[PDB]
Amino acid sequence: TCPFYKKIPGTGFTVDAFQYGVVEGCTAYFLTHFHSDHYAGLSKHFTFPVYCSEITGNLLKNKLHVQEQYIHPLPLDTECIVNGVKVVLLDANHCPGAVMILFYLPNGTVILHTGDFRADPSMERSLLADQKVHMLYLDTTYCSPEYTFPSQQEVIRFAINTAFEAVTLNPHALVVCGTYSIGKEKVFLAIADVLGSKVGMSQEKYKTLQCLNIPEINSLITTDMCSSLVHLLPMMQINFKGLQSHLKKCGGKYNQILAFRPTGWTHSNKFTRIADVIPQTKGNISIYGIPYSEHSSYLEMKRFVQWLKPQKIIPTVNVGTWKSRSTMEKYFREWKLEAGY
Ligand code: NI
Repeated sequence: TCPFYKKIPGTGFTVDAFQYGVVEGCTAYFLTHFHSDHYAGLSKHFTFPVYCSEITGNLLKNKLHVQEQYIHPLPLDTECIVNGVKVVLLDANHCPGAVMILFYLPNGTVILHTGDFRADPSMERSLLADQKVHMLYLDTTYCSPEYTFPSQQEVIRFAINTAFEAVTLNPHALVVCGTYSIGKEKVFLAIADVLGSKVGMSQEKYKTLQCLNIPEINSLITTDMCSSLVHLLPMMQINFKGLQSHLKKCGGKYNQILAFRPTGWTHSNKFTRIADVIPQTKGNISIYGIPYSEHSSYLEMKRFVQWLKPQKIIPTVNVGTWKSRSTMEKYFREWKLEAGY
């Protein structure tokens, strides 16, 4: 049955709640982004109204075959009326098409649901600046002070410099990047741009990327693997066995692989700077784990919440254990006492 933290009080609405069958009293299902833990349950047989971004709606129609008549895409940064309630979609700084949702309830309560997000000071100047928020449904994925990670810009600088150096030393090296969902496209696109190559990939992955409104995409991606020296593979194939096998398939065009796994956080973060990251190597294969996150660090999350000053916080992640819940509630209280709200 649907958990309370997916239900918006005072409305007929749910958020990211497609795996529970017909939710009692739900008149409109919102979807914040196209990640499987959130869309799980949608298909061509879904016949209730789904409200989402334009990019999310392209993915629903083309990948899951949801019928057009039930997809209701909304423009960002625009006040819209849904079943008599004003809503606004805001950029979540997560993956392409990902949104946060502002609900303006009929009684005067204002609720922000962040979906999945990577908090940024740029958010302090959207439509959030303009009114008070009473309740915050918060992405608490990395809600503990051990979770530090560098900026996305520092991580992409490291990746570009590492790839450009390796291929300039050896023009017969192949670069491989792992993927299993949308998100993190900058990693493989930035590396292909520095190398003067397109990114090669499966037809299924090319189809997914063509749903994303990324400018000049026909210019950066391809299904012709033979013409590309940057290849995208499933994340599960980014290991020495999977990569050895891939290199066999390239028919002696290449004699070395440099591969990237963009993880979120890993405990090499608590000790090591980005500058200092080293690969795992076996023979002619090297694998870099790079801390490219599309979720808030602890300090980013803290700053956003101390800026917004909500009256009540409802965590949406890590809610399944009493130790996690108690930990998070203790940090929320600290933040409120330190800031004075
Ligand atoms: Ni997500």
